[PDB]
Amino acid sequence: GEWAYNPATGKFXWTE
Repeated sequence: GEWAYNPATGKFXWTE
């Protein structure tokens, strides 16, 4: 629950 970013897809998500 931190709002992480995945620079391989360009989308935000969690650490789940």
